Amino acid sequence: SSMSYSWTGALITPCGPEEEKLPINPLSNSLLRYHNKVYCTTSKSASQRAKKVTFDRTQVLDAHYDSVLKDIKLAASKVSARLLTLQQACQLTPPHSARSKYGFGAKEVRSLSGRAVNHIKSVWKDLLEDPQTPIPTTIMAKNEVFCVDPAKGGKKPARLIVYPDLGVRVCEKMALYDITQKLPQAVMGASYGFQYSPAQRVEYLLKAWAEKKDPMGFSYDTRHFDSTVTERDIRTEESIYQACSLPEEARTAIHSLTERLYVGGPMFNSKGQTCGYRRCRASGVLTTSMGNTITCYVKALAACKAAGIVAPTMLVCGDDLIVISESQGTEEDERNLRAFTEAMTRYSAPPGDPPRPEYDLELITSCSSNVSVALGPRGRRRYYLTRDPTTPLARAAWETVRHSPINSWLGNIIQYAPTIWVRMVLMTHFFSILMVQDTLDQNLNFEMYGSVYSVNPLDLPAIIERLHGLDAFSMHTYSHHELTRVASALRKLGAPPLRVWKSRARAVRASLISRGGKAAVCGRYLFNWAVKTKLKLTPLPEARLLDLSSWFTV
Ligand SMILES: Cc1cc2nc3c(=O)[nH]c(=O)nc-3n(C[C@H](O)[C@H](O)[C@H](O)COP(=O)(O)OP(=O)(O)OC[C@H]3O[C@@H](n4cnc5c(N)ncnc54)[C@H](O)[C@@H]3O)c2cc1C
Ligand SMILES: Nc1nc2c(ncn2[C@@H]2O[C@H](COP(=O)(O)OP(=O)(O)O)[C@@H](O)[C@H]2O)c(=O)[nH]1
Ligand SMILES: [Mn+2]
Ligand SMILES: [Mn+2]
Repeated sequence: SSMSYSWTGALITPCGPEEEKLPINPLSNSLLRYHNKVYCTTSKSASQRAKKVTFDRTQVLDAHYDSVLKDIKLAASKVSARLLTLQQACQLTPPHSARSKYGFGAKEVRSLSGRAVNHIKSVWKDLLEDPQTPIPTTIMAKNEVFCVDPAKGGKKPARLIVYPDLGVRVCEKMALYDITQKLPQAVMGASYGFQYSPAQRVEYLLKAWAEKKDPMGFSYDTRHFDSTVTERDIRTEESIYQACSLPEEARTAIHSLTERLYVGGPMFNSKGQTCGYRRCRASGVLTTSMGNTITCYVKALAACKAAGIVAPTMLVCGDDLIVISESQGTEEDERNLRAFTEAMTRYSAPPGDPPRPEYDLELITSCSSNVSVALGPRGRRRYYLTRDPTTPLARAAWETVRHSPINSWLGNIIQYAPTIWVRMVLMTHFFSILMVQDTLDQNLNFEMYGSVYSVNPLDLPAIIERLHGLDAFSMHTYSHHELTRVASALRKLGAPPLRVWKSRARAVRASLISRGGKAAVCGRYLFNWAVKTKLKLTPLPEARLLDLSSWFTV
């Protein structure tokens, strides 16, 4: 029936400057050598992405979908949600959010400047008086760094980003922020990923696996998910939102945003010319993550009933999906997954990589990560979350006039502290760089899920123990898969082999311990793996004083 996009012909032009790589990368040219392999998606490739996301969606639902949606609206009805004040919505604006056509930006929005507070006030009234006129949006290509894969066709084109004016974005937080904070948790319960730290995510999947008698898992991911979201999906989202207990003023504005913004509208490039019309999810609205995850949950759960998946346990993060279920035999499990996919395709959530039943937890990869197992020094299995380090290493090398890789490094040391590649590569290079700059004690910003938390490099032992436990400093033996991948990835980027990093780390640790104090605590805990005769590590008192609750949530 409906096309996800249609285009006028105007190019998807850049939002200001697109950085040039430099001839010397002085913070990462001692980390790896093949900098030619590290690129950034640019607005030029946006045309290629546009072709790949423009297609006719033909959705066909059934009594399983219908049934699931009923159950989810009923779960939704248990939620009560408030309007946010204009002032509170204003103050959730990030400090550098794209400015407004109306002569103000994030600085004035966050500071409750009168010109801004006024304009937003009238933007809001228009939402309650006008339930129909489309709201214009800007389309820009996303700038993200990857490592070239010639197997996957050179460089990836840039994802398409579609957002309204800053004034509108404040208004959606007034109407919908409180619901984003409560609805996903409410209708999915423990199935909602985006509430788990890496260690917690591992507990959940481990616990799921073990309570199955003959467990079987698979992961699923949708192909160009935003462009698969039908107009009917987005209104079905509105009805899910309206299931909750809401002030009538919210309901009006929620419906108005849905009809004028979420179900679609015209897009303008950064030069200002009409670019195309959109009839799918705009990745850029406040409801992007919540919409994605709830709509993915409905279809995925409907398809589970369609394919006869027995005793499913799900984990949903956007459009990434893990299902641990009871295995009906290898023969039936393959047939069931084909049914799941045939159903998901009928619902307009077609797959990228076709899913496949697996019976070993390490073999299931979703959210760009997988559980893996390492032994302690005595033989105790410890489980943990890891990933292919290729993209983290590539972003470790993105280094230009306007961007520093050092935050990237921190975020991986925090998020993947138990991994062999963080412990031996990133941690070593991180602490070597900061010592030489004599910036060990200078705060860095850790970035996760839009928020931004200040951390002091010398607090990493306490932070890591609070997040992953003391097992993060004592993984002795890693798995055949993990060793194979990390070795491969380091070769692929011209980084030294792990053998060399062990040498480098002994030096770093020496220097850390030498300067005593909190630096020496980092040397002893974070680098205990590097020395022949390991020190007995004890719990850190400061770790018990640490509230990281908000770090890995939304
Ligand atoms: C609501 C939300 C807001 C985010 N805002 C920012 C930001 O402002 N600046 C920044 O640099 N990073 C942002 N991110 C990315 C995030 O901080 C991490 O880099 C990464 O998503 C967390 O690790 P992952 O294992 O989920 O990686 P992934 O495998 O890439 O994530 C898995 C799933 O999470 C969803 N997802 C991934 N990236 C985004 C994204 N940008 N926005 C919405 N959903 C996404 C997708 O549905 C994906 O299927 C955001 C992520 C979410 C979920
Ligand atoms: N607002 C916003 N949403 C994103 C971003 N990246 C991914 N998403 C959302 O998550 C969806 C699926 O995630 P992804 O792995 O990238 O799948 P893809 O769109 O099918 O290539 C995307 O279509 C987006 O709606 C981003 O950078 N910003
Ligand atoms: Mn995905
Ligand atoms: Mn996808």
